[PDB]
Amino acid sequence: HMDNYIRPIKDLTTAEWEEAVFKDISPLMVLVHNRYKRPKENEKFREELEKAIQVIWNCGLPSPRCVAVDAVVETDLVSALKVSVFPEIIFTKAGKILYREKGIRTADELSKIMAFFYYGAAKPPCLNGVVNSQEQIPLVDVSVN
Repeated sequence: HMDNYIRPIKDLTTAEWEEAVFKDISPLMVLVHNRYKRPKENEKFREELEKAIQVIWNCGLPSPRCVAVDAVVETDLVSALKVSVFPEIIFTKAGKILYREKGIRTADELSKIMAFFYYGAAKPPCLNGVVNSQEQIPLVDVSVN
């Protein structure tokens, strides 16, 4: 009721990464994409991810925060997450990692996943048989000369 619309996928940076989580306890998803690694899939992900956010809006709840980080540019961040597959949707909450989605997923199948770790929504089949693990979020050393 207080809110209905939510800012679309924004480009996050290491400089605003710490605050993106530490300062922003709210639910946010980190989409680590790579311009060199899987240049095509990179679009397939954002395509579904974007829609996934809209799907929730209809559900009647304020979707989480969507953010994408460049793996080719933000090498520090990536190294911190220890990600190997790209792109990658690391579902984080309260400055802590919950689950890491590695593979193409539909806006719906995704919405349920994130919503399951946020709004305790239903759990999809693709996720039902996945490997998840909780782990604090690595704080990257940022310098502001």
